[PDB]
Amino acid sequence: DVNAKIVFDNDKVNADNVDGLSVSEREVKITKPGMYTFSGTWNDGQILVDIGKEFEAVLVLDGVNITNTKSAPIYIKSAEKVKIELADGKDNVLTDAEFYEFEDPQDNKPNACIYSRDDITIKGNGNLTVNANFNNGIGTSNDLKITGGNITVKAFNNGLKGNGSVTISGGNIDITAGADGIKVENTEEPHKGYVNITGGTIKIRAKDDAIDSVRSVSINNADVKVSVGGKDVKCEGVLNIAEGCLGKLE
Ligand SMILES: [Ca+2]
Ligand SMILES: [Ca+2]
Ligand SMILES: [Ca+2]
Repeated sequence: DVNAKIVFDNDKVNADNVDGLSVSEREVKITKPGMYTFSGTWNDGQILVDIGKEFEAVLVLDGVNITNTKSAPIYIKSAEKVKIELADGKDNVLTDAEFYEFEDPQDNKPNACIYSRDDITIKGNGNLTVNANFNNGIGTSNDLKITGGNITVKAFNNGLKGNGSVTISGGNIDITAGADGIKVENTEEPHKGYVNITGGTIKIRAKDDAIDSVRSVSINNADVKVSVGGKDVKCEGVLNIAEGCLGKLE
């Protein structure tokens, strides 16, 4: 596995020469499994991960500020799973474009500031601010898991979108969304279509629903406070919500 360091200096990039890693004008492209540690400010770019469905990568955000004037700061085209680690004590900021440009205009992905076609896990005790101006904040077509982090999401559309599922087991999470705070869609795959919150401190301000899930919502051992225009929890399936967990944002 690779263990590479990438340092941004506004309009310069200093990267280890390693297998499968390339740097182009507005792109850092990862094609081999391993760990990739990012730091510094990048004026305009995308971290593109395309390593195959049988391989994993860790992106360590070690004090990075990435803006992308055309698209998503992080786009995972393929992976078994990508873990995004928020380094302790570091401030990370990701800012995407108001309107995405799709080089092939028949594409409509990526459609979130952090977008993945595959499982994504966010972890660590560091800080992350996601400024999502186009559509969703953190999105995946499969499973989103957050196990830690001081995470702030500002999204034009949905805050966290995990088509398969969304799991939050830790972290201090602050979501502002123009649609749903947390949204899940999958109707078919066994034991998907759920939102499972088992820890953390969560604040959701949503114009529509705080949590919009298809088959299940479970909340326990967590502090979830919401202020919404729609429902605190919208779910066609089952609700298993421990008392004293879900309340009003003051
Ligand atoms: Ca997939
Ligand atoms: Ca999965
Ligand atoms: Ca909704």
